[PDB]
Amino acid sequence: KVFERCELARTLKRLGMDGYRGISLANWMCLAKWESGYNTRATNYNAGDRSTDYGIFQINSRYWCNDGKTPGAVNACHLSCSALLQDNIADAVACAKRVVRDPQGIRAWVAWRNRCQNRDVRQYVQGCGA
Repeated sequence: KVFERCELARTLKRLGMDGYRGISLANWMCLAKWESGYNTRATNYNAGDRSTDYGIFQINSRYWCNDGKTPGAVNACHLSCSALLQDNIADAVACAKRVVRDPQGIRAWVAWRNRCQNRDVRQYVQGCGA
């Protein structure tokens, strides 16, 4: 499913993402925007290391979810990567929460550093009533 901006903003707030481990809602919005375009079925195979990014937050199979074909991988979220491709984003959110519980926090996603860090991200949540 492709979420509309404010729809996603309100959904994430309801799932408790606002301020989770110090990360504001607008930052999560910026991340979802640049990672998937707010699309839950987005997948990206990385030919370089044989891992695949899944879902709205493009979570990587090498550490977070199990897809069986990624070599020397772990499954920290204890989820099949299939779970990160559902229209209902509850599992993707629970896994995103697990990712930021690691020392790097939101920095675990390089796209966040490139397109969100130190920028005015208010625009991603303006007018959404979230």
